[PDB]
Amino acid sequence: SPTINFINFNQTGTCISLGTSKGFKIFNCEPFGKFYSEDSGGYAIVEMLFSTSLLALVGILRIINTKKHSIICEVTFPTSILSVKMNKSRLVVLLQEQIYIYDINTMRLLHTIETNPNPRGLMAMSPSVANSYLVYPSPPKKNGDVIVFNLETLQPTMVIEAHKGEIAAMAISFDGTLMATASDKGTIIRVFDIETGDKIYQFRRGTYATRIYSISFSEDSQYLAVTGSSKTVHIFKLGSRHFASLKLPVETNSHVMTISSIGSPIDIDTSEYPELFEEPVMKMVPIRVVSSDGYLYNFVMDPERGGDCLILSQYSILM
Amino acid sequence: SPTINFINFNQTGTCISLGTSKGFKIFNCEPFGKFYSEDSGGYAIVEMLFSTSLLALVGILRIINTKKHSIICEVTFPTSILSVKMNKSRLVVLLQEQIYIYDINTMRLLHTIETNPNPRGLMAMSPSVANSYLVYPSPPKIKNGDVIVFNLETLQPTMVIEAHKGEIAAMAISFDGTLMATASDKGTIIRVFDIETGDKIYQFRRGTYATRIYSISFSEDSQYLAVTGSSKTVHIFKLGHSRHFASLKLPVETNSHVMTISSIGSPIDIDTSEYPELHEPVMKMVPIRVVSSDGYLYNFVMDPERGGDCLILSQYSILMD
Amino acid sequence: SPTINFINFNQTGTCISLGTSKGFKIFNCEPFGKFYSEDSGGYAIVEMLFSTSLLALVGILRIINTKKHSIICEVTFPTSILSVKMNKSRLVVLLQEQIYIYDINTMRLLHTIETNPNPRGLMAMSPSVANSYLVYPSPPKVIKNGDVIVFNLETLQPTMVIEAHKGEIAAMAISFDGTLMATASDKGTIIRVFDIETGDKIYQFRRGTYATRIYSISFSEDSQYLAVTGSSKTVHIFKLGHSRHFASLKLPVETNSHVMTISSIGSPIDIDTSEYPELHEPVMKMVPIRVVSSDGYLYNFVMDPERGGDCLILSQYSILM
Amino acid sequence: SPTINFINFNQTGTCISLGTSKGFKIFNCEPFGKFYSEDSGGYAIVEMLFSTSLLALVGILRIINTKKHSIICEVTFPTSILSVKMNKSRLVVLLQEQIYIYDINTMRLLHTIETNPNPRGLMAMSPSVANSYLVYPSPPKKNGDVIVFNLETLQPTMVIEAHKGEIAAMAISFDGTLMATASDKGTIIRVFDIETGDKIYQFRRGTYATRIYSISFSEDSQYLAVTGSSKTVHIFKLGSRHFASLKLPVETNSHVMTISSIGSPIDIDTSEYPELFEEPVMKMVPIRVVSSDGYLYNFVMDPERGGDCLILSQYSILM
Repeated sequence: SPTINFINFNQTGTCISLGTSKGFKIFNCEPFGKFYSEDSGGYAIVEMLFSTSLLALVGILRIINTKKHSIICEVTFPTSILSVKMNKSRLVVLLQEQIYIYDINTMRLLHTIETNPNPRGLMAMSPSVANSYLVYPSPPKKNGDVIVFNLETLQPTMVIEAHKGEIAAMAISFDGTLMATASDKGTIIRVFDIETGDKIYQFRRGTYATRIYSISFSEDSQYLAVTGSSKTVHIFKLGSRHFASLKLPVETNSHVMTISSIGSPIDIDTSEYPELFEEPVMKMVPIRVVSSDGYLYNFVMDPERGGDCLILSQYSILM
Repeated sequence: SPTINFINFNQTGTCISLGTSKGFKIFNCEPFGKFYSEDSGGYAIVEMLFSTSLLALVGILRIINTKKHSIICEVTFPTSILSVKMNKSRLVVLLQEQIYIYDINTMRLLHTIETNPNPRGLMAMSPSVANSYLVYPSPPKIKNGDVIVFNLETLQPTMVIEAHKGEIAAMAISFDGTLMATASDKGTIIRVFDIETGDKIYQFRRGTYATRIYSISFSEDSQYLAVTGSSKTVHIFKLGHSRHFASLKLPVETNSHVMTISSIGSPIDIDTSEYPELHEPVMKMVPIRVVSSDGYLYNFVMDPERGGDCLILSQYSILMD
Repeated sequence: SPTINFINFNQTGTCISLGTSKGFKIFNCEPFGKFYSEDSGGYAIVEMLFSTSLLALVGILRIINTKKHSIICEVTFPTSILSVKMNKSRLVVLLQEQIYIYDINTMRLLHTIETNPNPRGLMAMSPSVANSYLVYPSPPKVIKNGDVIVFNLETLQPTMVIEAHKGEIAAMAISFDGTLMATASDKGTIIRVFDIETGDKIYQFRRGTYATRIYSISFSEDSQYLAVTGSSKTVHIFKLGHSRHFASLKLPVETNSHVMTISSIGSPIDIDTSEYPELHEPVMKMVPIRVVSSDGYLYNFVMDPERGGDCLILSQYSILM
Repeated sequence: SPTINFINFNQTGTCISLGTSKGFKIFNCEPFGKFYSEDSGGYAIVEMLFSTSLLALVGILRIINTKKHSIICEVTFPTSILSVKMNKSRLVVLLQEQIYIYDINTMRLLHTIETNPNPRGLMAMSPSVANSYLVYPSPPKKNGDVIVFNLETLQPTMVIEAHKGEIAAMAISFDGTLMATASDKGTIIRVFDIETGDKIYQFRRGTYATRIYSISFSEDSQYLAVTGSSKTVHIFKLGSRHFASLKLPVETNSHVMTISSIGSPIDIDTSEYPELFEEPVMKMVPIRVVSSDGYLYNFVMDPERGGDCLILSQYSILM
């Protein structure tokens, strides 16, 4: 079982992108299966578009098409690549102190932003081309300043004073309307309107010092998912206190990094699961949590009650 | 330590077959020892009969007699072999969409079944010639968990079992060919059907959340049924008649990403003086042997009355020695 | 992931110093962060004062101010340095057979002590100027092997000789105010704490069940608890509010057993029981414990001062990442 | 902590030779301390004489002197070296199908024995020059036949039908008078007299299938210790049922191979250990068990009561 180096969903949360020290793999979420794999070598970042057989490979930057098994182009950077995100219009590569913006169609360079250092490789992109924005932190060389950069016209739009301390995680909704950020102490969540900059929502989490790792919106932006180092995942409703919580089984490895993504509500069959969770079918919002130890976890929450969420399944990546 | 690709007991559970990336090995169970080995190359499938020095080897089909060190015959197929099972009467080869049946004696081809694709290479075959039966899944081209009961003696299907709503994940047949147990890909419900009539006899619930199942195996006396899954835990269901009767927990050090196959042996006498079971000097303990894909063997004991969590006595290594 | 050769807290326990084979790093504890780092070379001793941007760096002795990025001084020694400690008044450098004491401000040499060889580089420094004491072991030169010398840094004259243990001393620790001293023999079975001004042994603790090595000892800020870590991969807490260890810290099973582990005890803080099912008032004070190991991980625990017992683990970071 | 590859006592049981994937180490037993170490490379076989600064090095054969830091000689063999043993007069190298015998002084080759294949690299050699005997199994090409070879005159002396099954472990006492064997069943231990060949003692062990790994004689030959895969070590008295037993603590790793060596009886201080085992001092026979995980253990047995033995210390090798 080779060690993995990168794990991430796609822009819709219906796939798993995973790259090991020996190769990379592409999974699925509801009809679980191994769509693709190559045992080429160590891969540090494997990012995928909205399916469409498009991938970006970063060695432990190359763009490949898995259907045609060809290589579109290769680009080098003076420093190590820290993060890559994509939408249907723009390609952005983030480095230690520079942000590169590319046209996803032509591959031509469009603009380069000189930013203050980002050791954590933090950026967030709106995946919809209707409101194509880019947000990145602006530390002073006034700590949690986030630069709302408009990729459509290649000009910044406004600067938001998000938090007094360092920003830990940022995410943009699917429609590109809202932005959410979390401070380095990981106790307060702030959600901003990217158009005006007003603070709309504030959430409490992490009663003790548990750092926040990842934040993700649902497809309809109804729910917000935050994963930290406490092996517990909180759910906040964008309709204060958390709405629902996820408790991973204790037997799991604790030396893991966990991300999450919330999908559209689906129907689950009671007869399939006799012991737990026992109306043949109920509407339950699916939550998918993948950890670096190589396991995909599926949880479901009742849209009215909330509370601690059951685990329907636990599948094994890398096998 | 070479990577191993295949582990299977014999049809009686008294031997161990195994295949590495460099060759294959054959062990024994009660007087543990390495009967045979061969450093040829990558072996994917190593199947053995009831001892008798007959082997089937599939590289990563050739049948070899190990006592004579000779080759009986070699059979080629258009596609890769996914499973091979034997009894003392018939030889069965499964491809992803085709099933081949051979006579073990004369080795002439007897039948061929064109089946819907089986990417998992699932099968269950009765090892006794008195009740020689073959069962394989029949997915459509909700009618997903249909299993075809095929009689090997006359080479004709007998009945169609509407086993499960979803795809079948694992299937096994008792030693006498009387019963069959299947499980869906969710691994939450274990069902047992009588192959003679087709009526469902037993239905067991396994675990709480849906997790993958690796293999199912009956006892030699058909008293208990063993299931192994991704939970790093092995459950035992008592068929003397729901919830599992007794469960097997591997040591916490064991890697969780390991394939595990198990087998249940006949009850034998153990000394309670040496082992503080927590007392008569000796009581009959049912032995269970569990081998993992990392290369270790585990010996447990089960109390037919008490059941519960089973104590572990010893542990070996199958790689090296 | 480069190998790390040295980890220690500051004299207050709110910071982290660390030395790799490629450089050194400085962290923080409550609002966790990386204050400083340089990829200069191999570092074996990285000791810091009470913040104040003052460091002692020994290659695999140089005093560097991290805020100014300048060099206060550079001093050489005939042999390799084994330990360095500071308070806001004095600086101590220990070689295998010699002890050098420097004034922290003027940096001129004040005293030199010729001691019997200490290959283990063991000392203990009181961080308060009111009770500035240094203690070092004095074994006979080749039963009375565990003799330790209580040395006063203020007047540069020894005060008394303590017959600590029968065997060689393995670890020493002085409380924040310089009132108490704790010692550990090479067998690690008995922990003894002495009152430095009077010399009487106040408390005696039994550690574990069998003899095993001890890595380090450290007091709490308020001298309420004493923390010892040993090769059994278990950390014990002894309550000095007054035998058997009061509370025990069990690291996760997946952790390597061959890890140097140092710990520290912080002041009690308010934690929300709604988030953490301790097993209930919304908030209760729980003493936080930070345990950093040589593999490069930090572990946060909480102890209930009344209940004590086995401690729950809240979170785990990863130093060097 | 680099993985170790080889553990062995010296011919007297007062020293520890250990080989890592990075180098080799030489420990001591009663004043436990690190005598020597070298970070040269992987070593698979490290054998030491009765102190005397003599070592045998086999790569993962070189004879080196640790005090002079020089090499005595280097000899190669057609096949991989399986085992090496020494006394004060002879040097023995065993391959799969051959046994090489050397004069430890002149380094000249003396004799070569053609044997049936021994994949386990099994032997037993008498450490005393007065009765210098060598034994090695002789399987057919009648399974447990062992050839008693006289190293003094370089001629075999007698053949004993030890066991009906394959031989698993052999050991010879310090004075070279007695011999011990164990079959692959691990249930029967038989002790032979080399002079005559008669079966002297027979001991019962291993009620279930636990293979026997190593057998060792005490210095006075009063006790015989056998170690298996069951995490338990039994003690037999050469004055049926085992005399005493060693139970390692449960928290230890189970993927361990333990060897043992019983030393001369010594006195222990009861005051040093208040928490366990509570006369100021009493005579107790020390037993040393080192495992492949890197831990050394010291047990003590009361020569009259026997029974389960207490554990005094657990020191961490390799650290």
